[PDB]
Amino acid sequence: HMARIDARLKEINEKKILQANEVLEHLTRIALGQEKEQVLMGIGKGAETKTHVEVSAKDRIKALELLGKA
Amino acid sequence: HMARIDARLKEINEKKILQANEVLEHLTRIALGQEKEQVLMGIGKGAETKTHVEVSAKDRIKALELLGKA
Amino acid sequence: HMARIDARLKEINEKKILQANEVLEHLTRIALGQEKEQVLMGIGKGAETKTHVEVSAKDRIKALELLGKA
Amino acid sequence: SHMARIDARLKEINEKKILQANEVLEHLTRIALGQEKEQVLMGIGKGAETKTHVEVSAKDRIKALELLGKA
Amino acid sequence: HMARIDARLKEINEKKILQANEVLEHLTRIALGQEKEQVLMGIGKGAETKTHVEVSAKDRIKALELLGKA
Amino acid sequence: HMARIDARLKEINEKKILQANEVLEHLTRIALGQEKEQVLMGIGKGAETKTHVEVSAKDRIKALELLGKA
Amino acid sequence: HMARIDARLKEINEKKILQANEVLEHLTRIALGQEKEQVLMGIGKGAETKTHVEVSAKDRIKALELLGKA
Amino acid sequence: HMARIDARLKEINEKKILQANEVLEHLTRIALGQEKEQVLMGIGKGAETKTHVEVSAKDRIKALELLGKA
Amino acid sequence: HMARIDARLKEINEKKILQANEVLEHLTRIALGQEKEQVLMGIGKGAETKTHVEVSAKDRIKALELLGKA
Amino acid sequence: HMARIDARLKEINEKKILQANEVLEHLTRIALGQEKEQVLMGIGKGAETKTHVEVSAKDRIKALELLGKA
Repeated sequence: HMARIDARLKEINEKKILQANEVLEHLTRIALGQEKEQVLMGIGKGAETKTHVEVSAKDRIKALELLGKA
Repeated sequence: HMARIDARLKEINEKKILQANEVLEHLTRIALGQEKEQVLMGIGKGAETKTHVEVSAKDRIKALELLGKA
Repeated sequence: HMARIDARLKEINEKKILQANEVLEHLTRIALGQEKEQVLMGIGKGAETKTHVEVSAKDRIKALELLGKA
Repeated sequence: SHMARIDARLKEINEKKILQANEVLEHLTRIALGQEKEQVLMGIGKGAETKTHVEVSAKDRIKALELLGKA
Repeated sequence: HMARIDARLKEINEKKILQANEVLEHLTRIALGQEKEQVLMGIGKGAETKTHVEVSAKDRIKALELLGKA
Repeated sequence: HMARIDARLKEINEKKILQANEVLEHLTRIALGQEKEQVLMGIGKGAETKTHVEVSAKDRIKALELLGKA
Repeated sequence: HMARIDARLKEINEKKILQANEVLEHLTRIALGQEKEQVLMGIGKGAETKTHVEVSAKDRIKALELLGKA
Repeated sequence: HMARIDARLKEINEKKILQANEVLEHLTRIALGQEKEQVLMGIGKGAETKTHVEVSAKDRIKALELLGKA
Repeated sequence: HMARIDARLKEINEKKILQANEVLEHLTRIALGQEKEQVLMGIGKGAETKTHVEVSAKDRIKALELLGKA
Repeated sequence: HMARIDARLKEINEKKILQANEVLEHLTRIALGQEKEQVLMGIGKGAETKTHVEVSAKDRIKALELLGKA
């Protein structure tokens, strides 16, 4: 199991650590279909380019499962 | 073991956190075949375009499993 | 584990949440071979089109496993 | 993390069909005995494909057998 | 876990339900290398045909593992 | 877990069921590199033919793991 | 289970060992969409080049899951 | 779990069953990089031939893990 | 579970065995994005060459998970 | 679980069985980036050749995990 760090210590950490409520906010954005991911897309003859697509249903369902357990 | 956050705290959170009942609404839309996902589709010679398809049966069945356990 | 929501609360929810019996009806349709999924099919030279095919045996067997446990 | 169990009397009077335990095992048995088919895409040349039916694979028959062996 | 149904009830069922001994007979045929599966085989230029091949080693070893546990 | 059947009942079964010792004999043949599996091999331009190859190391190691636990 | 080393011993170690709070800072950067990974991208006719793409949604969701458990 | 058969019965079995110590000898040969597996190798234009390659690092590491647990 | 060898015996072993703290140092290098792996990269028409790429995000996240657990 | 064989019996075995300390030495070589594996590399038009590449990061991380648990 992951080491649990006091939420007061996460808050005063100079570099950002997400709190429990912020984890759920980010999972919520994914679950609501508001996020994108960068993937490689073919443009002809083996060549590819970077593009952004909506987060897949399998990843939204994983986010929903985690939200349902929280 | 996701941290469990009080539903009253989710409600007063400035940014949206999905509540338990809203998780089940979203899983229900998926299970009923009402949702789409964005995928890459070939259009010739290796080139692809973004398009929307129905959520696959494997993902609907995962939604149904989660609804059956809730 | 998924939060369990009272079936009375699912019923009065404004937006649809599937009840336990409705989960089993949808799994049953899959298991009986009555459902389809949308997939990409090649039509020549890398081009593809959307089409509907029967739900695969692996997904029917997963539906049957869930019905056997419910 | 277990499926809600519904009384078999309630399944029977449900308006829409819910498979009973014995009917689940009948459908797994058909698969296990090699009597079922699935629809797949088959190449017909140069990237073109067509829909066709093939026998259920051995991996899926073995999964049906495993489930029948546990029931 | 799968519901267990009385073997007397399986026997009187009009449609065939495999009994525990019959499951082990079918696994045994697979394990002994007596079974085939239908697969798609290339015949040139992306065209395919249906053919029968022996059940793979990975599937025989799964059958053997199950027989070893039964 | 798989239902474990009395070795006297396996013996009286009309059709053959592998006994515990016969399972370990077949696993041993695989582990010792004595078995083959049928696979599809390319012969040019997308065409394929059936041929026999030695059982892979991953499958031999699985056989060895099972023998080590028996 | 991984051997647990005293955080005082990690601190005086000559070579860097990440402390608990630093693990969470790195997971947070991933979860917030601030990190990249190096992958191979096609540039034509089977040739490829190295490029940087955003960390995928599946890996962000794993970082979020771990942060939710810490 | 696999049925455990008396090592005296393995020994008097007409056909060979590997004993515990022989399982570890075979795993050891794999771990030490002394074994090969047969694979299909391309020789041009989709044609392939059978050849032998060293057992992969993933399979050696699995052998090492099993030896470490025995 | 892996056989546990006394850390004093690991230290006097003629050939190197990594101690717990050294395992964590190496996981840390990975997690901090300091390591590379050798992969095959296409250079045209099916030919490939060996090159070094950064360790992927999935492997960094595994390192971070292990560090977070101990 | 693998049968546990007395280290005194491994030592007097005529054929080599790796002892616990020798398992850890081999895992250590892998973890330190000192080992190679044989793979197939394309040389043009579908033809391939055998070559040696560094063990991948995923396999190093598995070796490090195992060393961390020993």
